[PDB]
Amino acid sequence: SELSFNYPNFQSVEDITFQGGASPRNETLQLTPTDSNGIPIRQRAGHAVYSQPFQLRDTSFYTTFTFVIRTTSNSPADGFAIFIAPPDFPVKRYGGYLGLFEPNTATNTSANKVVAVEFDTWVNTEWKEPRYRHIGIDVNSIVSVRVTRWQDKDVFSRSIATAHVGYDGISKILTAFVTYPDGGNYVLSHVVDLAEIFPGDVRIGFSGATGQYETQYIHSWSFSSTSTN
Amino acid sequence: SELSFNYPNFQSVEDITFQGGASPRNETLQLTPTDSNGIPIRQRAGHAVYSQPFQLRDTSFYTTFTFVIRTTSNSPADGFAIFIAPPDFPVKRYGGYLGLFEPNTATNTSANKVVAVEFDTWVNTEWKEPRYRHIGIDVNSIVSVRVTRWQDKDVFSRSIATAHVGYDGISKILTAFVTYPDGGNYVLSHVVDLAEIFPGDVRIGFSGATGQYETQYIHSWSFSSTSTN
Ligand SMILES: CC(=O)N[C@@H]1[C@@H](O)[C@@H](O)[C@@H](CO)O[C@@H]1O
Ligand SMILES: CC(=O)N[C@@H]1[C@@H](O)[C@@H](O)[C@@H](CO)O[C@H]1O
Ligand SMILES: [Ca+2]
Ligand SMILES: [Ca+2]
Ligand SMILES: [Ca+2]
Ligand SMILES: [Ca+2]
Repeated sequence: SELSFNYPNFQSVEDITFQGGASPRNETLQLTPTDSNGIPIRQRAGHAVYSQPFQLRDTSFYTTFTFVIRTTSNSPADGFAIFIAPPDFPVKRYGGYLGLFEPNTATNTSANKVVAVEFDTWVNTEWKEPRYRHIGIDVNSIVSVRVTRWQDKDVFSRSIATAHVGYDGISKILTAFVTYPDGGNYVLSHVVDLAEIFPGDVRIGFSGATGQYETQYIHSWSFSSTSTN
Repeated sequence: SELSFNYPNFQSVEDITFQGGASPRNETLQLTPTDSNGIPIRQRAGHAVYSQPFQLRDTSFYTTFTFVIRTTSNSPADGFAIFIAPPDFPVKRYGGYLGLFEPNTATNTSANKVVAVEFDTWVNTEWKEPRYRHIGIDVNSIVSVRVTRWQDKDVFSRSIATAHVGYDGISKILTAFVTYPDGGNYVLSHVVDLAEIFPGDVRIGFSGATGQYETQYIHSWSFSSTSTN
């Protein structure tokens, strides 16, 4: 279906739903909470989602957002993701599950209905993933289907970074481009039929989780979808 | 192989190779020439290409540029493309061939070695293309393999638009995202093994052609390529 929205900053959160530990702070979406001294709270997850559902049948889409990861140590955890899921999709487990999965079913593709691009600051040995920080595409599992190294220089830059995520509904390809100013650029593409996974309604949004020594902030976000008929 | 470059504008055109009717103008790359009255010169093609060749084996890349199409009537032609080809690729035919193909072989995939994302302002009936203006991915042929409608409101906007083109060397997928400020967004992705098409060196750059009543300008451009080992 056709849907467009645009938040050049989050001085407005008019259409945004906040769940779990996520909140509007400093004209951004703050995905996980901080205490009254500004310290990241461990073992929390939160979602900030566009409130209105849409459909993916015969649809392409483009979305872009800017974000900052603020770390207070060289061992931050756990990262955040942009995700698509059904509209009743709740905030799930904190830690390495990134608020997107339940421990009992995290790697079971038949038990999950969620597609995400993840920015993973913490190397987990509880399931298969790279030995370094990484950006990944996730289809129904915490074990990414396509993954690439995320350079520490970019991770710790404190820069406002940009992501572009698009879906070509004809070729059934999900793509992410991630860029840092005067820094690294990242490209991941993966063939996945989103309409098959999601034959009804979906909502798009962000999920972050701790972990430790890390807060994740979205600073802007826009989106457009169009019919491929 | 690994190559990066960055032109925040074209105050300098050092390491750009120009051919045909393309030249440096007012801190831009002007793809096709204008006459002493400022009027687009009909039936001209030009290339502006980065000078340093690179290799595609086990390589991913990201490129972005901004551009303007200047039309002087409601019947502009022909458009421009970003393209990859061997480094001795010459300027080819003007008009709907976009500077990229010769008439006798333009639709014969075995007779060409060029891949492009094209911005096509002129619907040609001399071969198969859509009945409206369109953005396309071309693989060895002027008949695009993937095409999407390009809205006339964007075409004629006179805005500074942005393109992002990426290649995922693991999945072998070329993707374009094109964006207009308060305008349309476009997404195309296609599977193509660029290292198989181009076993040796290649350059990346632009090709524009007239046509009539149109000049194409590139205002900024950056590129990075990284190994997939
Ligand atoms: C499985 C799991 O969530 N593991 C988490 C890991 O993701 C990270 O948050 C870590 C920081 O001390 O704490 C746990 O080990
Ligand atoms: C095959 C070919 O190039 N056809 C051109 C067309 O692309 C456009 O330039 C037009 C402008 O009037 O003239 C036609 O002759
Ligand atoms: Ca991961
Ligand atoms: Ca992890
Ligand atoms: Ca065309
Ligand atoms: Ca044409």
